[PDB]
Amino acid sequence: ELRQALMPTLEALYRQDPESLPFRQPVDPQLLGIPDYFDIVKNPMDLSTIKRKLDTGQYQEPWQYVDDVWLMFNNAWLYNRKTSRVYKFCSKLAEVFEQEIDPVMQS
Ligand SMILES: CC(=O)N1CCc2[nH]nc(Nc3ccccc3)c2C1
Repeated sequence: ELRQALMPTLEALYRQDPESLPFRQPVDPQLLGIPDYFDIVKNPMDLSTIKRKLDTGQYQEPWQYVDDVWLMFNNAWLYNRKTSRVYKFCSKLAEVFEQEIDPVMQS
């Protein structure tokens, strides 16, 4: 529905390699060895969760989807250092999103 207008913006994020790679599944702190992650990031989000919410009709307005996208970005800028790989990958996704979402959010 509105799913149809938003889906391409989400595909644009997925298509970034390798920059989407830290963002494809939920952060798995046990596996990565980062036990402080849930102390810092109170509300985790990732592409796989946004894609499920999108497919199951959980975004009723466009701002709800944009909110989860930026929750994913803001979480990563918070947790990771400015000098870090994952922080820089997040910056690239945010550039790509700005480009894709703007004309969609006009139409
Ligand atoms: C998104 C985020 O804030 N993560 C916590 C730190 C971190 N370190 N490494 C990752 N995940 C990752 C990095 C490169 C490739 C695949 C997964 C992550 C995920």
